[PDB]
Amino acid sequence: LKCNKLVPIAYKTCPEGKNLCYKMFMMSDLTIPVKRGCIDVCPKNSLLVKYVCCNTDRCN
Repeated sequence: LKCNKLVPIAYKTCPEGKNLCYKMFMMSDLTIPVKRGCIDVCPKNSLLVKYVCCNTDRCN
């Protein structure tokens, strides 16, 4: 399971223990993400940034 990194022009493999992909977006530039990587558990979303998980490749 590989996903894109901070910069969507290149992707790598999701770290050990984390087979899930996650992507966070700030309230401001909701059109352009703030965080993009992999995680293990799906994180709690806030009223500031929204978190999105994905089990697909090159998702985030």
